[PDB]
Amino acid sequence: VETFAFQAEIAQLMSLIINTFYSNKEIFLRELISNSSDALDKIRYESLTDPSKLDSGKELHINLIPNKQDRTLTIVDTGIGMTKADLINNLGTIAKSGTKAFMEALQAGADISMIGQFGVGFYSAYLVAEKVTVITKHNDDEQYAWESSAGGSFTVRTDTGEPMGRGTKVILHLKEDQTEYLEERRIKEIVKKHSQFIGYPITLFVEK
Ligand SMILES: O=C(c1cc(-c2nnc3ccc(Br)cn23)c(O)cc1O)N1CCc2ccccc2C1
Repeated sequence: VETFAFQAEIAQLMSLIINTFYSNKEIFLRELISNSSDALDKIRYESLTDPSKLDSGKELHINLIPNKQDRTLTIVDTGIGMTKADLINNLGTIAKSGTKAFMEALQAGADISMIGQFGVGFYSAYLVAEKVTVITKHNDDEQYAWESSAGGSFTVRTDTGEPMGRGTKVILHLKEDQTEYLEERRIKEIVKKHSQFIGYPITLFVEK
């Protein structure tokens, strides 16, 4: 297990998200679905010139999996997945300018729901989650687990859990007062409201 510090500005954004009183928390789900859709776009495009890139799984989709017992909400996609370099460096590097600009906008009166317009919507997960675990597998690399409970650091390790094939699974370990996002009706409401124009099937797994 390796431990890394977030980029300074990303650590600052995460602290703001965690400590600002903000009731409209449901935006996190829209942002995570949008990121999954982008990842799916990437593998779909690559497969147009090289169909063998889908040998790790032909189905392109997003699954939403609430678990009341574990108090987790998992967002699974079969997109392109992330390499180790993506996890440690690249996603942080792409997000730097958007992060800086978003924090400036927040100081100039913008609201947290605009986070997606700056390309850093992933961090809105911390509106509802005390910890986030991300399992990922890219065709060109091993399966990895990324994890952060904020506080300025994240970890990356090789994952020896169940093989994913290809894609990314975001596991939100929800705060005690945020269990509404494990309810079927609530999840459906949010998806219908925010994510009606996504070009891949979104399936809610109903709890037994
Ligand atoms: O595989 C993915 C992907 C990434 C994120 C995601 N978005 N922001 C972050 C921040 C940290 C972590 Br861990 C995951 N993040 C996500 O929510 C879902 C995903 O399917 N991607 C997402 C973006 C991307 C960009 C370039 C190349 C590959 C990929 C692959």
